[PDB]
Amino acid sequence: LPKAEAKELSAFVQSCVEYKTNVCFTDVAAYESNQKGVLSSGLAVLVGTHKQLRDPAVQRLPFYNPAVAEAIERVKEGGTYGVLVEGLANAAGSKFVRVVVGEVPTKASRNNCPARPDVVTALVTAALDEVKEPNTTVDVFVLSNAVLPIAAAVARCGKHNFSAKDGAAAAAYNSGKVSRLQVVFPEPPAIPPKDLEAVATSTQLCQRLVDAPPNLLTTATFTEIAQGYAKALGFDVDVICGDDLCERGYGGIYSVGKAAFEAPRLVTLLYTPKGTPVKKVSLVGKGIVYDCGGLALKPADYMKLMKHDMGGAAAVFCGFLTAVRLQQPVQLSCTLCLAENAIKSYRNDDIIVMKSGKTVEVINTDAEGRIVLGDGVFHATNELSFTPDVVIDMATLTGAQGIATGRHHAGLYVNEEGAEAAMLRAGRESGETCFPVLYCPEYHEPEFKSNHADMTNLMERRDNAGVSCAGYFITTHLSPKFTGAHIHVDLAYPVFNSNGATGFGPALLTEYFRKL
Amino acid sequence: LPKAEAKELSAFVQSCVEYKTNVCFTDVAAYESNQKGVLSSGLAVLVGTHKQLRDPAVQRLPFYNPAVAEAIERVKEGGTYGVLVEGLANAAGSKFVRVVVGEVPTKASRNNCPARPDVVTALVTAALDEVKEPTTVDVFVLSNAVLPIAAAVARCGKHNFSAKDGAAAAAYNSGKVSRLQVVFPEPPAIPPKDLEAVATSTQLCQRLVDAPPNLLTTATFTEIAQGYAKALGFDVDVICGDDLCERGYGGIYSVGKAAFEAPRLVTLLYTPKGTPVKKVSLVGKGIVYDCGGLALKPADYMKLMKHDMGGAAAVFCGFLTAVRLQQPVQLSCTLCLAENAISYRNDDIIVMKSGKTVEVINTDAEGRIVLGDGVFHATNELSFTPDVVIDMATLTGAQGIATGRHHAGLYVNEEGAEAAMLRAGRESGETCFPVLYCPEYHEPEFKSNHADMTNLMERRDNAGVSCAGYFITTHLSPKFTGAHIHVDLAYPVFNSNGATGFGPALLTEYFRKL
Amino acid sequence: LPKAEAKELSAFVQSCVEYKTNVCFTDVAAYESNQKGVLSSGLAVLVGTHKQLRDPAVQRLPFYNPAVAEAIERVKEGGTYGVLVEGLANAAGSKFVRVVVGEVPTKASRNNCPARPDVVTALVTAALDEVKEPNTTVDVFVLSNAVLPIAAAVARCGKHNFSAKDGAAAAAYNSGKVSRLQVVFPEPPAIPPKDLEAVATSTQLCQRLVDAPPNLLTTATFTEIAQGYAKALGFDVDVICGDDLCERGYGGIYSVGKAAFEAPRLVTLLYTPKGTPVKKVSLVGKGIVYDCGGLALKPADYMKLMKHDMGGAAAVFCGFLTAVRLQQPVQLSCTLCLAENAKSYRNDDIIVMKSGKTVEVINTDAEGRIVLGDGVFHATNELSFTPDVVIDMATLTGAQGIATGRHHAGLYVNEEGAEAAMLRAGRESGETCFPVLYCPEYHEPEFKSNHADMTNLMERRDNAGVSCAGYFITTHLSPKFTGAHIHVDLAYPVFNSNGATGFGPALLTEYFRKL
Amino acid sequence: GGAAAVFCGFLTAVRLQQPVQLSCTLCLAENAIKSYRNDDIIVMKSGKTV
Ligand SMILES: [Mn+2]
Ligand SMILES: [Mn+2]
Ligand SMILES: [Mn+2]
Ligand SMILES: [Mn+2]
Ligand SMILES: [Mn+2]
Ligand code: NA
Ligand code: NA
Repeated sequence: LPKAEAKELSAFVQSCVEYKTNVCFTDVAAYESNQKGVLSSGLAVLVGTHKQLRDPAVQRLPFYNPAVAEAIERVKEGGTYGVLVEGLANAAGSKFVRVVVGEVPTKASRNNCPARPDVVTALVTAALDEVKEPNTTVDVFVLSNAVLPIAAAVARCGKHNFSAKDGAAAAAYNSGKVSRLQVVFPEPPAIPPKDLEAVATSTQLCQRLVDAPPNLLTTATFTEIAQGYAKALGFDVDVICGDDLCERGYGGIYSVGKAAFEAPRLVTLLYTPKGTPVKKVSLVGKGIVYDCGGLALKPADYMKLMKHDMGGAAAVFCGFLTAVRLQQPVQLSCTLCLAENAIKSYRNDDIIVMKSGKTVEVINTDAEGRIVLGDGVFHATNELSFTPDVVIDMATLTGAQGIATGRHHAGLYVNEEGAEAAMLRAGRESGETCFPVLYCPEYHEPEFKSNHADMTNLMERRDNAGVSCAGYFITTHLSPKFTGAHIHVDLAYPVFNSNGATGFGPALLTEYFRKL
Repeated sequence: LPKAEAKELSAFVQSCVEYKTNVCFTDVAAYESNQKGVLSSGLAVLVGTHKQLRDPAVQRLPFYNPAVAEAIERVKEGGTYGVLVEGLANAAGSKFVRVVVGEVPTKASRNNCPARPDVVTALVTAALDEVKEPTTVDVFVLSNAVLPIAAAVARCGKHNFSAKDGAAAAAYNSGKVSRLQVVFPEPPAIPPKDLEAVATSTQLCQRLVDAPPNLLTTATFTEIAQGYAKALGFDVDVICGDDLCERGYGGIYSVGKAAFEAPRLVTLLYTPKGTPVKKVSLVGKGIVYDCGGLALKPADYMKLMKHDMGGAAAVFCGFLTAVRLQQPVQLSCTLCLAENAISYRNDDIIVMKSGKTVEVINTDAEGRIVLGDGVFHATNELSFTPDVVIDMATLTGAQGIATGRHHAGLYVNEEGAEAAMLRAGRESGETCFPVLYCPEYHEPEFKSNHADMTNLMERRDNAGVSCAGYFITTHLSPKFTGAHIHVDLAYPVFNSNGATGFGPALLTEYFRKL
Repeated sequence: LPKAEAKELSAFVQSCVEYKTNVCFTDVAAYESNQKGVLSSGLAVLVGTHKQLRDPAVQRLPFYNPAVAEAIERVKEGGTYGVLVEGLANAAGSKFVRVVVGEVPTKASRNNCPARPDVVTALVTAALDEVKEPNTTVDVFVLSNAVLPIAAAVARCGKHNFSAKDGAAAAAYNSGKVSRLQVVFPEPPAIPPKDLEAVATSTQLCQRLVDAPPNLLTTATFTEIAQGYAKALGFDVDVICGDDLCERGYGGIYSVGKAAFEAPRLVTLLYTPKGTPVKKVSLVGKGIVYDCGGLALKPADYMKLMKHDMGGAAAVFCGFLTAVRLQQPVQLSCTLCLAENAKSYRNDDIIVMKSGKTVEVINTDAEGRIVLGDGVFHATNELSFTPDVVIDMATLTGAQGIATGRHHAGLYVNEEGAEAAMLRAGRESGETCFPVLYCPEYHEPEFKSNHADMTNLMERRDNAGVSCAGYFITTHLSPKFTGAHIHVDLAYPVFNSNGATGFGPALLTEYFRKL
Repeated sequence: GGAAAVFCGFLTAVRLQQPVQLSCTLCLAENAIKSYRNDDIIVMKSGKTV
């Protein structure tokens, strides 16, 4: 590459490797003792349910006055209402302090998170529009004690840490428009503040990785980022790259990424805790650049979904980091299936020899993301120093996921009922919600029928459980060594919203591991 | 209107009202006692799993010989293998007796019926190709799952509805359909007469859905409903034409006001003897020439339009089975019947019976509009208030993408009622799978500038099956606070050979466990 | 026609005929002397530019305090910033009064209104979201003196008077969510408050007509509404209806509307002022129900645009009403081309237009310009006078949005003088326009037909789409007519995300004022 | 085009008095008014169903 590009990519790698969260955590009493009632800046936020906002505990808060009381009355459900308070002592020394009240709904269905962190994100995002200075800290008083989903929700909200606006490209694409946020819980949090910072950091790193454009986050830079963390946090990293993938039988990931300027890479990270592990889990993530397609939606729609194609790789990677930082008692592998699908007719009707030994007929070159997951899955369940009890693969795979489970619920295709319930619980507890997709291999297998290969890479009929079939394809490349629960997570839509990446995935994994 | 057309419709109405099944049920012991070794015809079918076929009880069957044993060893999983038995005694007097062996798979997921009735149907269909004189064919099933097998055999082979080879003159009744005698290993847990009733309702549903829209119209459906009401002795209420407008049913009225035949809200009522175990209301979509959406291409919806009566046919035949078996459930069945015929009505704001207003941003999606009126009717205008409201419809193309060709999508507000219906699907073979229930996220998709709601979700890729179901739930009566079960059966209602008769058996099995 | 629908339609007709604006107008000095520092309710709005908000006069306003001064400092350009004032006197008896400051940008191009009423509407729309009770009066303090565009802008904003939400259907689709608005100018207004009320009423009446669905605003009901205003305001009405259109030679409008349940109608309204008219002007409006189509956009796009296809007829109708109410010195006719169109049917038909020229119908979707052909000939050949200017307004093409955008109506006009006049009317009224290419030499060949005088649609869509649609209409002008013809394509400016904008009437009003 | 060609060919045979016994059947109908009559089964004059 040119010297200017190489310098830029190195700077971007460093910004991801050294990324630290803007969010910190505390509780009302500690805040009272540490900050002596003085607000951090000229902006404060109060978020809670209709009931919680009227609790007497609110009246004892430092910023409370009759004006704030009226704001609580005038605010709409799922909306904000801002009021000024003159002569309220703050660190910035502002003559006024803006207090914004946000009402969270209590309505929540049996498939959602009761604390409704989706609305908490929206409320705080709206409130941060009234931020004055870029160097200030905003106190976010939350009236809920669900520390994990709120930690993720606040990490998710506001201006994104990734930005190319207003000369931020000269500062390694670190946004200067992000405000520091201090979340203040009522009670001391059940999960320690430092652990919550780690969760918040992973949500925002995941967001950065998915927001980053494909000319910054490439197969090479992602690999370098993974290697950077391995050195810093002290975990093992293994990289099977380029022609070595072909030599060693990884025909799927090789075939998909062989046309690119940068070689395809199967990067596997290993974490083994001190003492006896509670479970042995393997993570596999789809991280294919310029790769998004299918038959369920129009071609123009898949170009919009291509924007967030690293969502799977980012989710498993950041979930892995949190496990290492929290020192969770789980033996963990994380395999990043990284390739750049460069240069429609090319590779069409190719027959590839997968690492599993099974042959795949490429009937559609747009659907070359489940192929790399096939190699990733076999590698995890066959080629590692341990055999996992559970395999979790995450990928922004199908447009059918949106039609099936929607914008907020990732699709779960899983072989065992118990594993499904566990992950569903983790979604409701974390706020990164999921919903099951049809598991029935008898009806999925015939859709991949091939005249000359063992299978095709795409279902014949699009209207026959679209999410499920993509999941099934991946399961056919599981190793016979594996006898445990396979969880396929299709997160094509939950990985983003109108403002960009959401950092969906890592907190779901963190909560899943806590209950193992 | 013409005499020739009017006479044809009357003959078709009689064929559906007087429909009798071609299937009967018995067991191996009762079979040997009544027939004493003589087979009913020159064709016999043996269907079972790999283990079941090698059971010692198989070699003690009338038709068994060394050739049949070789069939059991040569047959492939999910395939058939035929052999002749020379000089075998049979009532038809055939020189040979063809024995077709079919192997059923044992593999079945936690969302599928363990007996795999889908393959049973496929096996028996392939075996009936070698029929000589379309004669009663003996089908020996090695499974004891009587209810799903009853439905499985009822839907297999040649369909009773036909317009081939001069069948139009004989009220579209097929002469190619062979009689079938299913022989279970042991005496069935459900009476043979009850199994026959389930088979009949499956085939009547098949007949109604197979029937083209120029035979099964809004008028002929109601006449068929009135026929069974007179025969079986149950009440029937019909709100027809402009009476729907005056009485506030703007949804179903607006949809069918353009048609030659008027729209009809046909409510049937069945109350059993004594205390009913539950009060259940059925609501079915029966709109003629009405199929559309945004998830699939326009050409795809034209193919799905052929089976638009599936929702109405499913609830109607399930109601009939409950009356014939005398199931202890207070039952109502509202048929939302209309013909969407003749840009028209685009951006119309109609006042629904619930009082809520609907902006028609898409005229193709008007199936959920009539269901809204039917749902409010069942939950507000009946003499009783139901505990469970079940609506069934061939509603969305998104259903196929979500749950597939074999599983009806379930959008239901209570977890208990969902698990019940899912169990009913696995027990009966007419399988289902749940679709996301989350009204918080479905409501914003129907936002409207001038009306209370639109009739179609703004974004196509945000739980399409769920949203279409949510719309219907907004028109539930405030009086109702029980379980609502929306069943999207757009795809399971048909296959390559036509209608499946999906729905009735699922309801029956659901009613049996209440 | 069932009795339920008949009663519904009659109730809707009355609601349009008897419509009264929620807005009234006054000024600071008059407001003080009549209300004495007691606000009308618990919400007040302050809308002005950065400079205007920092004018010394702002400190002297009744609601001003250091919290409001801070709101002026923190608010963003084009945004709002709300603050509570405790114990401020107000007639609603609210313990706190909410003051919402909104900043209007000064940036305005040579083709836009300097007052930026587009933002004013948005600011006041945002401010009204924080309303507690709907049955109150909100004081709206504007720091601008451009009274006409502000009047139209404020009439435009907030909840629409038409609604079918929450039982509004039982009250003739009159919204119960609309708040009364008292606009308070700095100086006494150059245009009388009652005249501004009339302009506001027309904007909102136009909004109601376009918002109204096609099952309520039909060809019969619009006609009944026009008749109702004729009786009340005292102007003449002529209605050529049904088979009479065919017999009298109006083959265009007849062919388009003959298939429908309700018959097509050519409604013409005449207004003659007292004394010498400054100009004789004829208005023509497209009001075709279920009719929207073309080749420039996808079929799905035209279905969305179809919701506002009464915008042309509504614009001219309400522009006519304002002329009658303000008694503007302009002899005025207003021809409403009304019909219901309800793809293969009538394709390749050759219809004999009222002008005598034959039209081949190559595309059945584009028959809005056909009804305008008859309307334009009627106005220029069949009336008791001969107009000096002919103005036709229609939501005609999707190309209009591609050409001139969502905020500027496309102008196709033969004389540069009448073009410049209408452009000035747009910039002054705020209902902006922009010229589309006038060049008949290059538009004529696109309508070449084998057997008719012309086709109804251009052969090549990428050859000035807005212009060619306008050219088609000019071919059916009477040979008697030798004046200026102004074709206004307002396909997009007639609506926004919230619904109808009521675009059109205020442009006509301001156009007449400078004749 | 089809009905016109057959009709005008007939007229030429009648005017020229060509030595061919000729019948001319014009299948005339106005197709109004896409979903309408979709999946209908019709009994043709031949007795076969379509
Ligand atoms: Mn969203
Ligand atoms: Mn969004
Ligand atoms: Mn199938
Ligand atoms: Mn099939
Ligand atoms: Mn806009
Ligand atoms: Na300050
Ligand atoms: Na009761």
